[PDB]
Amino acid sequence: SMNKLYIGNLSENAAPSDLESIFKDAKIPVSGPFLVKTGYAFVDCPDESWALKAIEALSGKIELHGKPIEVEHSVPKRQRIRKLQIRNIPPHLQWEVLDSLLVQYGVVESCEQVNTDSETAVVNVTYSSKDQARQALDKLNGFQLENFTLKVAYIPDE
Amino acid sequence: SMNKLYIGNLSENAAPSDLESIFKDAKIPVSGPFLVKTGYAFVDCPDESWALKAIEALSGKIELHGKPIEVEHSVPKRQRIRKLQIRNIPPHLQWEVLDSLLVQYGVVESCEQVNTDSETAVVNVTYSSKDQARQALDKLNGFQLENFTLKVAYIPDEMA
Repeated sequence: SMNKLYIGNLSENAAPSDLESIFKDAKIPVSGPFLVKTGYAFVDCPDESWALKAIEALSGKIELHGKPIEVEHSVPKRQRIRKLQIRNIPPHLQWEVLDSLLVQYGVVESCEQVNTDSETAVVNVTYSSKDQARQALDKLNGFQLENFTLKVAYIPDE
Repeated sequence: SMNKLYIGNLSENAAPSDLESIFKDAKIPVSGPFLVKTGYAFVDCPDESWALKAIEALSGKIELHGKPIEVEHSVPKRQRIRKLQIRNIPPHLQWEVLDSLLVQYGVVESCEQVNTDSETAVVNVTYSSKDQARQALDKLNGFQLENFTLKVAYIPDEMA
């Protein structure tokens, strides 16, 4: 389920062909069509490694019609519960440091490093409850750590 | 013709009587005998609409000897060219939404709605060329739209 992308911050005249070229430029394969709504869209990638590569390569970095696009894991609202992904973690950050930040918002039920060839690290975090993950997302998303800006977003909970 | 069925994922024990009772229970007539090969079978329905009903009622929904059977239009490989059937379209989908998906893969020479007793829609699509249909099938089969999983398979392109 970690294969599906949400594309946000699209202008009203964004077309599938715009998104096709953006993914082609970044050399990201998609396994289905771009479904475009009004201001946002969905596309699937062949696996979670490609979809993470899309997120890392595109979200906040590529502009379409003057607007930086958002590319995020697609998560239905009912599946935004305890699980988060953290991106842009400084390359050699001691896990002791990350833990000291995570536990300020709850008990970390689960934490797993996600393999990636980018300079920076990625980890999935399951907090013990919905309220903990929500506070952690509010406090860690955008948090500046050693001139890196943490990117924190929901991933599908069950 | 589009009343010929391919039945796949059969056990090696499957007999015609197994398939007779399956179609009988699902209230689907056949116009000839079941021809059981090795892990798959062929059979004809009286017309296209019974063949479609077989696909929607039976495919992936009925198990025989522990495996779910698969039911699809029988299309020889040489007849898999420009034409696709799309099933399980969400009932109220704006046709412009479906079209915006279809055109990502080529030029749609024609699109026809198929009658169905299902609440979901079914269309037969003809792309300009074989590579466009093959791309559309690979990218649209299993594609999830408004909580429905599109089902896309070939239909005979006998003329091309």
